[PDB]
Amino acid sequence: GMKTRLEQVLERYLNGREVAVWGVPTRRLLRALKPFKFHTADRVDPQYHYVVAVTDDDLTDFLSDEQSKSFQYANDYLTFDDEGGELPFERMCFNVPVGRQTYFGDGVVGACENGYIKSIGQFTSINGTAEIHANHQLNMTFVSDDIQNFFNEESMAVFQEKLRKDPKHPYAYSKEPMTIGSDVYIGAHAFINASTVTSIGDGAIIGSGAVVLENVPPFAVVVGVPARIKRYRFSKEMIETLLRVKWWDWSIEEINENVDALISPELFMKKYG
Amino acid sequence: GMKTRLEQVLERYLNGREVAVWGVPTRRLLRALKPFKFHTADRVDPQYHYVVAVTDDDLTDFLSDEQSKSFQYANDYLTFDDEGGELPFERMCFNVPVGRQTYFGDGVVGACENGYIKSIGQFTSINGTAEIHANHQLNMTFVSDDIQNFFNEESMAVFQEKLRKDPKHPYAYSKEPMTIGSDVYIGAHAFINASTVTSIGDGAIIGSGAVVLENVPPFAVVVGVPARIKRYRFSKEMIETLLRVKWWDWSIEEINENVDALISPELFMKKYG
Amino acid sequence: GMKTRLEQVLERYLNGREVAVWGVPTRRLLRALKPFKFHTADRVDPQYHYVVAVTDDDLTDFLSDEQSKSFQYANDYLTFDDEGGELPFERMCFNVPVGRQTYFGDGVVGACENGYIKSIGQFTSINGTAEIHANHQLNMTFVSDDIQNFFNEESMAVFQEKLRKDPKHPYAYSKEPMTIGSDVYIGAHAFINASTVTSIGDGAIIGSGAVVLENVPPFAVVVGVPARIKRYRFSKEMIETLLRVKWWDWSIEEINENVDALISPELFMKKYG
Ligand SMILES: NC[C@@H]1O[C@H](O[C@H]2[C@@H](O)[C@H](O[C@@H]3[C@@H](O)[C@H](N)C[C@H](N)[C@H]3O[C@H]3O[C@H](CN)[C@@H](O)[C@H](O)[C@H]3N)O[C@@H]2CO)[C@H](N)[C@@H](O)[C@@H]1O
Ligand SMILES: NC[C@@H]1O[C@H](O[C@H]2[C@@H](O)[C@H](O[C@@H]3[C@@H](O)[C@H](N)C[C@H](N)[C@H]3O[C@H]3O[C@H](CN)[C@@H](O)[C@H](O)[C@H]3N)O[C@@H]2CO)[C@H](N)[C@@H](O)[C@@H]1O
Ligand SMILES: NC[C@@H]1O[C@H](O[C@H]2[C@@H](O)[C@H](O[C@@H]3[C@@H](O)[C@H](N)C[C@H](N)[C@H]3O[C@H]3O[C@H](CN)[C@@H](O)[C@H](O)[C@H]3N)O[C@@H]2CO)[C@H](N)[C@@H](O)[C@@H]1O
Repeated sequence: GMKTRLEQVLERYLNGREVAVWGVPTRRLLRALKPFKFHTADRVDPQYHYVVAVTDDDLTDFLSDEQSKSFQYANDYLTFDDEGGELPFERMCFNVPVGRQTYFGDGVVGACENGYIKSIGQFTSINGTAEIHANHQLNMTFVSDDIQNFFNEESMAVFQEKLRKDPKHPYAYSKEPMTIGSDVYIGAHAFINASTVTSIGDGAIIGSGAVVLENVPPFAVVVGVPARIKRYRFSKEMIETLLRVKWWDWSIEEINENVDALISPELFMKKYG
Repeated sequence: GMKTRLEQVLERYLNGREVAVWGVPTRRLLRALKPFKFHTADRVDPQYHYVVAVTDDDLTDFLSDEQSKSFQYANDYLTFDDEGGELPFERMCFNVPVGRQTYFGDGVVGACENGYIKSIGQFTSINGTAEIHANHQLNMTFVSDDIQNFFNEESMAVFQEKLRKDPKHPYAYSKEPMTIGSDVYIGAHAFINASTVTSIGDGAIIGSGAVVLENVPPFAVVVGVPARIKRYRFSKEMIETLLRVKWWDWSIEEINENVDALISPELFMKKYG
Repeated sequence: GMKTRLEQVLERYLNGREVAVWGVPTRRLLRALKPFKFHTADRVDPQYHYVVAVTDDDLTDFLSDEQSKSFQYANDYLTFDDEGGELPFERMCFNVPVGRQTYFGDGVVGACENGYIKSIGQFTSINGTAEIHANHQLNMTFVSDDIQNFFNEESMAVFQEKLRKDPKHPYAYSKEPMTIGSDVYIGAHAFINASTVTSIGDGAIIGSGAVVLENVPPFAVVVGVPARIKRYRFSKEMIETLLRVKWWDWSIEEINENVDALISPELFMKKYG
């Protein structure tokens, strides 16, 4: 096993408090909360309770309740069914590190569990609808994957070592897990092909509906099906500066002391050129 | 707060009856039903009970039950988790008016809550899969939105007034909310860009998968990514007639007395040309 | 009524055992399990219990539990909310036969209930995100379908027989239900138009995001919006051999005795040319 998003938060911030469950629990959540005292949330006080909304619909009910004016996000509450949500600290998602202020949808965390990704960067914004799938094998008479359920030991072996010896890397085998940089935007209905992409450059923008079939260089704004660059983010000199200064690894104080360097693209250039 | 779809229906049609809950309640639903007598649905009689299916899967179970032969849609039953469903009367959806016989999916109601839309017309058919998102800011060194969580008062102010002064209207700021006309069809996997669209013309057809990036004139059938017209609905003289006669604002009696004007496009033209 | 996926499995494999419910039941599931003894799963033994995970999230919890090491898929457990999941035997899905090792998502089973499909083949792999919708009527002044809710008997009749007399087959009327062959791959965000497609050839590959608007001949690899062939699977002589040998109708013993005929495309050709 390994820790879920909620478990990681509770480790940090629960601080011996009781867990006030806001919503109908699921068996998975009840396994998580088994070591703690917990109860169906009634009257709640952040000094004594940490509130776990089960679903995002359960969260909206809580935040509409006057009782939640005192609760601070992450420190005092969290949604349980939200493994790919943003956090103010670096977290883990099935041995995939993801930085701060970084969210994604069920498709991506799904890809994380499969191991299609090695890391997601900082301040990265991925739409819920986006999907990341590998490709099936093209070298054989079949493309069905679940035919593998019918194979014995002997058929499994001969099938499983033909996949390992493949250039086009089916099922994301034989390749490095994908790497998604910081300050990336991925739009709705998008697709990144895990069998052929190894890295998405920092600050790259994927237009919505676009279908990425190969690595996107840093700051390449890409649309259309498949994905070709229509515009770059900034000048190539500005690109190479951002990759050394690494403002996304900054502290919070460094963000609020160099605000207007971030707000103005070329005001930044004077300071870190 | 403001009234949900269910609350609006119950106001109209509950008429002092008890609410028979068909399904496992959610905390959000239980907040809604708090003022009324309600119970886990067992034997139900529309003379005494109004049946609220919690989920759409709960609804199918009810409609398969022989007990539901006597219940009429809206008047006697409704799904709770169905904020974007059709209704025989004009309704509200987060201060967004939507006409009669008009449905949409979770993406659109999501856009409604954000305020990306000003109104949805009558007899409008929007696929569940469709999504409506704004664009992030392109004028800065970053595109991440949730970096805003790290800003203090002072950083928030300088960041928030640069957005207000923007031509491309990021986050749907500084622009009129979108307006969706009557008799519109939007297909599956579609996308309308809330940062750049202000109005979708009445009777416009969005082909599925199409990505609308700018206003669609009335009756423009549009496909492809992005969205360009491949065909118009009717002749331009027929277009300008429909915009004055406004058959979608008709009564029910006017629909059933002028049936074959609606069924035949050019039979309509003789009456209202 | 007709039998769901779970009911069909339980008929085959329950064998007088008790149903151990792993998760929060739904009213629909509780209707299914009404004839059997069943209980909230605690300590479970496949000799005495069949475990029904309600949701797929409930399933992952079960499979992470050490108690599930003894349970075999289908024979001893199954997800309830998974009507379009793979099975080792041919099954039914709303009078739509689907072969072995064949899965699809909520869109397709949705299309099945509508009757847009006549059969799904063997070893067919359809992404969850794929959608299958018919087209609305284009012959009239309106495209809204739910305006039909406002029609009386008389308006319904004149409206319903104009649809039956249509070349473009709106609402999948007047046409054969769609047929999906064996060994088909359909990718994410895809769309097959039920109003214009009658058959997808065996072994056809639909690239993800592609929008199929007309029949795909066997083994045509198709991408882009709309869907045009960029490559065929195998040589046209190999195509016509696979359609007679029909390896997807094989037994399991025939799969494991002719493994390397399936793994190697042209090694197959020597045996069955
Ligand atoms: N507020 C509407 C809510 O949105 C939900 O999720 C969708 C979307 O809104 C939601 O928004 C995501 C959240 O996830 C995540 N927790 C924080 C992130 N900043 C936010 O960002 C997203 O929505 C922001 C609106 N602040 C937009 O500014 C931003 O453009 C967009 N990327 O992510 C989903 C993407 O598709 C549900 N769709 C809807 O039912 C619900 O009501
Ligand atoms: N009947 C199948 C059901 O469909 C559900 O939702 C999908 C679709 O079917 C459903 O259908 C919508 C409903 O929403 C809404 N309440 C009324 C509207 N007339 C209807 O319309 C939609 O389905 C009609 C089939 N009358 C089609 O005639 C019409 O082309 C299509 N726009 O909207 C969703 C769009 O994607 C679930 N996908 C599936 O699980 C369920 O079983
Ligand atoms: N393992 C991740 C899980 O995936 C889920 O569903 C998605 C996907 O993964 C899932 O996978 C389907 C299953 O359905 C179905 N029961 C068996 C089938 N062999 C499998 O196949 C799919 O995932 C396989 C990963 N073996 C891939 O090898 C294969 O390329 C892909 N078609 O189908 C969905 C397609 O979109 C959820 N998205 C996620 O929450 C969950 O955690």
